[PDB]
Amino acid sequence: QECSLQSCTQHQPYVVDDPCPIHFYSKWYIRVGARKSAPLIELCVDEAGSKSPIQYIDIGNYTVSCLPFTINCQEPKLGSLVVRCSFYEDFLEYHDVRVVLDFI
Amino acid sequence: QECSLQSCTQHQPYVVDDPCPIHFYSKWYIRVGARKSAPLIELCVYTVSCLPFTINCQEPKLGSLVVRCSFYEDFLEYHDVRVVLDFI
Ligand code: NA
Ligand code: NA
Ligand code: NA
Ligand code: NA
Repeated sequence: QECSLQSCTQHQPYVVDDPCPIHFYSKWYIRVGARKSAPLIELCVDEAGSKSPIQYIDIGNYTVSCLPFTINCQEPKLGSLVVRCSFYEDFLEYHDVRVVLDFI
Repeated sequence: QECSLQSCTQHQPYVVDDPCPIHFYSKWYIRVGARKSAPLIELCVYTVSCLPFTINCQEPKLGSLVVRCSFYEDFLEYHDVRVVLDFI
């Protein structure tokens, strides 16, 4: 279980520091209620060869961009922010990192 | 800046894993709010037991569990670790 502690100014945009190896793959999620037996919601979806923030689940004014992943600095009300890291597009083997924010 | 991710069943007792290096002293706090500079309320001096430190598995409503780690007993040179809970 790994944990990335980052700092930003609450309610201003923040480009999240990618805790995954940068030349490989990552996918950003919210884990509902930070409960591992609850759903894992992808924050970004592919539309036209590009990633854009999900629109079919309402998580408010949280995700600003998916290129690169940028949030409005806040803890998401819905749950925890989790990134899944993988060397491979198939994502069959991976590890997760939870990202937590101190407000500056 | 460091956080420790741990897992427990929400609202049931959890013996917290030491987030400090072996041999280091540890003191436990609830942080008042969400800023790094915020004052801390020391525990033991939500809490199920103080030996070993055992909590009711939950995020405190005031703020995060923080552990202060210090090699020397005088706690002059220290580092704090925020404990973050995933719920099972
Ligand atoms: Na990285
Ligand atoms: Na969180
Ligand atoms: Na997969
Ligand atoms: Na630290």
